[PDB]
Amino acid sequence: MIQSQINRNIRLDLADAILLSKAKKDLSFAEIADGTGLAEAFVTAALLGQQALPADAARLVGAKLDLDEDSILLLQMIPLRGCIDDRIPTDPTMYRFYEMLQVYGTTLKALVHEKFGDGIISAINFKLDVKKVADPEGGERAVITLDGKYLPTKPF
Amino acid sequence: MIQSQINRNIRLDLADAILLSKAKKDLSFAEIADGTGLAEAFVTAALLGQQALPADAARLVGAKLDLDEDSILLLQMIPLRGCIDDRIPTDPTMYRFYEMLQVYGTTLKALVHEKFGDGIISAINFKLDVKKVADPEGGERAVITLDGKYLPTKPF
Amino acid sequence: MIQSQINRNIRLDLADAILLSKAKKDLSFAEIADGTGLAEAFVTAALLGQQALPADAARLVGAKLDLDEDSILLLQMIPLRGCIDDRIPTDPTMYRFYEMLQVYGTTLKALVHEKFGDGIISAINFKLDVKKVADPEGGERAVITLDGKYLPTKPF
Amino acid sequence: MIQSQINRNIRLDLADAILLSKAKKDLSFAEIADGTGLAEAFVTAALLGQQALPADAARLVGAKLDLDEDSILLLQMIPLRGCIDDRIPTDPTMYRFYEMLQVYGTTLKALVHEKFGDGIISAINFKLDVKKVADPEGGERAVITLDGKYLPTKPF
Amino acid sequence: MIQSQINRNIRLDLADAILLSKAKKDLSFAEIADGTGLAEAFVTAALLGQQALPADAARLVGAKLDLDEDSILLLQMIPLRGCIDDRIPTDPTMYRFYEMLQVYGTTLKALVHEKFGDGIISAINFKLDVKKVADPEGGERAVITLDGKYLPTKPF
Amino acid sequence: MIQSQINRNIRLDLADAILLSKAKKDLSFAEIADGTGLAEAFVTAALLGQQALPADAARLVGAKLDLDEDSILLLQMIPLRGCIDDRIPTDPTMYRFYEMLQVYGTTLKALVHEKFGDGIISAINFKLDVKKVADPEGGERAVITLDGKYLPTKPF
Amino acid sequence: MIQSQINRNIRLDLADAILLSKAKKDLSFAEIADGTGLAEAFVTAALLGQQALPADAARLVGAKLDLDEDSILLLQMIPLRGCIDDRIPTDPTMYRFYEMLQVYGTTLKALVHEKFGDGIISAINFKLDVKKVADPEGGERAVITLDGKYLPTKPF
Amino acid sequence: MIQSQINRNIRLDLADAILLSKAKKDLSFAEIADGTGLAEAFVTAALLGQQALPADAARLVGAKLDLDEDSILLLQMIPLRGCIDDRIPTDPTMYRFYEMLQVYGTTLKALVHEKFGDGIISAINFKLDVKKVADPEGGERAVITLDGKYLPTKPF
Amino acid sequence: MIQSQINRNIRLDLADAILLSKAKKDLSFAEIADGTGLAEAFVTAALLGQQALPADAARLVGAKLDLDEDSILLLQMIPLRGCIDDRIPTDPTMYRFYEMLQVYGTTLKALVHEKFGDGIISAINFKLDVKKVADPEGGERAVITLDGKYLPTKPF
Amino acid sequence: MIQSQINRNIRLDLADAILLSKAKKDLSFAEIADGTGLAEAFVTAALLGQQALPADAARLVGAKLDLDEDSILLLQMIPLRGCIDDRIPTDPTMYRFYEMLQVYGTTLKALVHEKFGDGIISAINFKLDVKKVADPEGGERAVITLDGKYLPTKPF
Ligand SMILES: [Cl-]
Ligand SMILES: [Cl-]
Ligand SMILES: [Cl-]
Ligand SMILES: [Cl-]
Ligand SMILES: [Cl-]
Ligand SMILES: [Cl-]
Ligand SMILES: [Cl-]
Ligand SMILES: [Cl-]
Ligand SMILES: [Cl-]
Ligand SMILES: [Cl-]
Repeated sequence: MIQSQINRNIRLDLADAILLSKAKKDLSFAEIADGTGLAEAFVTAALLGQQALPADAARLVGAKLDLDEDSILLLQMIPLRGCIDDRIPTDPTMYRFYEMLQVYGTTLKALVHEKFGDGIISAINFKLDVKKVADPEGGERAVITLDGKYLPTKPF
Repeated sequence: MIQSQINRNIRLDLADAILLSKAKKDLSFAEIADGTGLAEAFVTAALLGQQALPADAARLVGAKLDLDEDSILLLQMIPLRGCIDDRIPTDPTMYRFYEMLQVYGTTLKALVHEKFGDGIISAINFKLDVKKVADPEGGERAVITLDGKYLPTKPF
Repeated sequence: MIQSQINRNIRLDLADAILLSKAKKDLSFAEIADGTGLAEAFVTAALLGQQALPADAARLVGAKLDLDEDSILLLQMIPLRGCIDDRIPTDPTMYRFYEMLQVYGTTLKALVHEKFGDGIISAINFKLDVKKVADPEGGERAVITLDGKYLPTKPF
Repeated sequence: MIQSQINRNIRLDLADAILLSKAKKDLSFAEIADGTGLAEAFVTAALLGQQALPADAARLVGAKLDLDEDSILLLQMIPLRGCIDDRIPTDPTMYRFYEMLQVYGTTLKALVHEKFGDGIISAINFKLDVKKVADPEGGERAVITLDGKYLPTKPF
Repeated sequence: MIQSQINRNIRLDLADAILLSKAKKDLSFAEIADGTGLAEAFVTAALLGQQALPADAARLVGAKLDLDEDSILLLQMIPLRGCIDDRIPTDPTMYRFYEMLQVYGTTLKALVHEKFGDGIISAINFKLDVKKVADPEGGERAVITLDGKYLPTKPF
Repeated sequence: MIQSQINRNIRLDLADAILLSKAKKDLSFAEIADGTGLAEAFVTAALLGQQALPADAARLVGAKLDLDEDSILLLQMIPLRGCIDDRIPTDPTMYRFYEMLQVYGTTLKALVHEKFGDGIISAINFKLDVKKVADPEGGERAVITLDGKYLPTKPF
Repeated sequence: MIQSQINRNIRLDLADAILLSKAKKDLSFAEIADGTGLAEAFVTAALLGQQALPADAARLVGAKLDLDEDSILLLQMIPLRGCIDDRIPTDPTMYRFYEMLQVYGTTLKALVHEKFGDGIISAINFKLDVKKVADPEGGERAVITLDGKYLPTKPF
Repeated sequence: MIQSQINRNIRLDLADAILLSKAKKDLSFAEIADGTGLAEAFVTAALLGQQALPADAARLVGAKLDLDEDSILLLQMIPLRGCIDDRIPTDPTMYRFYEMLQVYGTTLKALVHEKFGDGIISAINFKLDVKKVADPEGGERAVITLDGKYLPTKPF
Repeated sequence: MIQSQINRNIRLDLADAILLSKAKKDLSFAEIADGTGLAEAFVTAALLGQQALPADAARLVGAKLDLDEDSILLLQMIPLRGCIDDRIPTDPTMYRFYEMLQVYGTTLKALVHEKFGDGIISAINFKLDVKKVADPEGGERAVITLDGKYLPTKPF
Repeated sequence: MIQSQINRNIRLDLADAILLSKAKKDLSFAEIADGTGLAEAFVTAALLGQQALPADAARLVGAKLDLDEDSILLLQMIPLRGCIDDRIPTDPTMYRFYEMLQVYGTTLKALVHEKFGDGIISAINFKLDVKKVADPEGGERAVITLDGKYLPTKPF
């Protein structure tokens, strides 16, 4: 039977415990996800409180991080999502994604409406991934791909 | 000489006027950007007050929308950026991008640090684009690509 | 070509003018929507700045309300949605719906997860209606039906 | 003698303990409410800190979840209601109900005044329920019924 | 047909015009409400944007204040209520009533639940009045009576 | 010597302990205040952290609730007042008193200035009480009396 | 008959026009108050929207500043007080008195309770003045004296 | 070597421990500060987390209150100042000082600029004291003296 | 006689008018400040509403921007300072200086107390400047120098 | 493998423990950074939770502060940055840097665009230092140098 949380602090506290175990073992997110059959972004988001693992994955990652049974159970609960402490991020890495919305949010709305129509690009029928690509001018770039279904607003 | 603004309401009120003129002419953002040499996302963001157009582009779009000389001049001023009325969007279309940040912000941080290092993905050396494609299960998806330079945080 | 707005106050000022015209004519929202083919909640929401009308419906309601051509065109533009002035309503009628969320929001989350699974009930593939019924104990009751598609959250 | 609470954290802490017991026992909210004579939405809201259980229901659910005597007494206290952590939900499932108010809140106002008159639809002489319905286009929909008494505002 | 507003600034702008007319004419609220059949607190609240007047009272107050026909019409519309500019009052007179809630709000909750039960004292089925009483230690006291219907919360 | 607090959470923690003791003993606030010579609204407010009890009343209530000597001392300290968690109540019972201010707060200002003059009705030279009265139409009403000294604002 | 305001912006806009006129005439607050019989702090506060002037003073300062009849009338209304734009001042000169409260607020509470007892120092039966004194180490000091009645909180 | 703090909660927790000790010993702030050669407002503010005591004063108060060595050391640390829990006080005693700013803040600004010039009255080169004196009309008044250095703002 | 403002919108509206004049004339801030005898950062801040100009500088810049006589007088008024629209900047250029304080604010505090002692680095006995320096790894850097007097906090 | 945090409180609690260790040892920040090869501002920021230390510097500062292994490991984790408790500082020393932004933030924007172009000065390719110098008028000054790379915003 599905089980769900109503207070994010329980899963976020567990995420802090998971990160200390991870660092003591000198593990990467890529190696924790490897073998689960699940994408690294999904498994990472679950460890950080924002997705629920299926039971087999929760046991797999639980063994790798030496978690106890209550923590393996908690990773399978549907979370009360929301990773930002107080609405706007303070951390510079996270903030730049907020700034992208402050600069391009109205452009994203306008172009979605022109290409698709009235309605939204979903954050639920949705996936994202992060890739590193060489910059031809030197250094490295991240290409982050947001891929969401269009859901139309029609008249009723 | 470069010229800059300190109150966003001047360019946002210009954007409202632009959009009325666009609608009376039954124009698209794609056709407005046609012939400028510049990407639709960048041009549209300038119309909506979030970027500056080079003089030639400003004249080109200004002839298409029948703008007066002060409006063409304002399009070339560096803006006081920030398109969200009050920190969190109310509009559903814009809000889903904010929800992507509430659900995957910490994951984006974690995977950026693992793949690149300490530091940021820039929102300045940065480009974005929106493509429409079919969904293999039916309907349509948006693939939005955020492409920013990695800038490292190093000890000093 | 679809056209969209980025500042809610244009459509909200139109809504105030619509209301004054409506009052001078002693019109009801039911009679305004009559003839359009569209549900009274959807037409009323467009008048109040939260939906877009198709052209024929815009022209029809525009004739009933004596609207000018710029107003008719504005009702066809996709709005920057968000009807609450500052996040939490002050008006008692609207505030009771917010209070329903404060009392039952976590119960709605828990029972949506038990009945459907992880994911959301959509606010976009969605219809609402308000029906007046008799209260068998005396008086009248509103039965407000929120009818949204279940969109699952699945691992990837 | 009726007893009441003044700080929500006592019952919300109890709610987190209840959810952990429920998960360990792999119980559903439907099974917890069975035998009580009360609707699942009501009993679930009480477990989550937003309603008071009558003594016999408190003892029933208490035995199912192996709660101690103080927890069984706290479920009978009238709560300090308010389930949303900080005014606007961050959780997607909960946020969509908030977005329904941002899009349709003024329309609910307008139609309540047209159909009933000045006043409110109560959140106190009130009930809700959640039903699952097949969608004809594929998938499932939730039909969430809000059913409140009209209470008039009259001159004095 | 009943008519309702969705932005409070229309009626609050009206209230400022009413106050200027009232001051130029050197009228009291008591004299304005005289002849309407309605309590001074209700008529005053309507002038200040927070209640609707029946048409005969709107016409009577409109004559006294030399209002125009659109303003007499606006006074009959059901308002978007909420008189405090930004949630907590700044004005000392208004603030003391907010302070009474900061000091005694939990006591009011507790004594309402003990004397009546679970539920609320209504702000809709509700009257208030302000009376001036001599203080036996010297000076004057205000006795403000809040008189609301008890509406119970019961299981379903 | 008089002693005063600066962190509300000490007294609010004590309040929660008091309410648990009170519920275990099945006591009423009227019976706790019986024998103190003090009004039930004042005594209840002290229990809930918003007033100080004189030492004899603190020992009297402490006997009835079986409080330890540290708790009886704490009830005599002058509190850091403010019972609302975060400015606006979430609880429906408390909220309706806030809604009375949002509806009538400008009316109370205007009528206090008309009846008394510039200045305020005190919240310190002040008493409140709650009475239950039958409603002639059926049911029960609360009559809450707010009785405050008028303090004038004069030029100097 | 006393007249009062509900929107501070009318008197704050008046204040801006008063200050322009004062600057064009190169007047000081001291000379505007000289001759009224009223303290400079009280007259200045009225000009700035935070007190009401008696009619003779309003005519005197209105002649000095060349105000029109509507402005002289507005100066006599009881204001909706609160001079800070958005709760915390941005201006450095004002902010330092807020910082006094952040550093010493609990000390003021503690010393008021020690010296006087439970209750408050009034902001209504209250005067302030500002004096310039030489600093013996060099330069100048402002001695600002806040002089308020103690009003006791007593049990009832 | 001077030592500083970055989290106010350490010293505010000390303050709560100090006030419990003080109350158990039935001590006054006047007596705590006696012998220290420092003003009672300065010593009190250090106890409550808002100033640092020189080492001899720390030792001497620590003796009176029986503090442990981590607490006598902590009193000498430079605090992270800010005594108001959440920007605006809820306690009535503290709030009246905030209300003095809401009423007279712009008057204080205007009179400081006229009497001294552009710049500030310092909150750092600053002393405050509270005196109790009789009111000539009966009762008692607080005379609170804010004495700060003028620091000019001049061009560069 | 010195003159001061109390609402920032008068000077910020002026700044917008100055900026439009500047752009029409294609002037730089360096050239506007030329001839004034004042630093470019000071003069620019005055044009943007955050400092006052002496009369000869105001007349000089006024002639270069073709300002009217009331504008030239406004530039001499002491401003109600505070350039950030709503506490945290949205503009990326401005936000990076805020992010410096989120990352280094507690380090600034720590190192100021270490090197100087308890007290502050002034923002009034203060100057800043911006210099462009080549980066040896390519490109350019800004060296922004904040230079403030240390003002100690001493016991009294 | 690089490791990162997502909740600032883990490193901020570590900072508080580091500060108590430092105070017991009578250590300076300059002494703690000595021998690390890293600037005191960077090492002090790491101790306070806002930067990561390389492993050899972590071990070195850990030896000086008697830190346990988990604490040395936590200092090497990439932090969730953000040192201000709630957006605007309360502490006077911190606040003056914020005030520098409220007074000069728009001037910094204007001058960066004039000297460099559209774009930002980086807070990531960035160094800061604090230097104490004599004030030639008497006393001491801090010279705080902010040195960041200019990153241009160009059309795409
Ligand atoms: Cl979605
Ligand atoms: Cl960036
Ligand atoms: Cl949705
Ligand atoms: Cl209700
Ligand atoms: Cl109600
Ligand atoms: Cl009072
Ligand atoms: Cl008062
Ligand atoms: Cl200062
Ligand atoms: Cl300063
Ligand atoms: Cl940056």
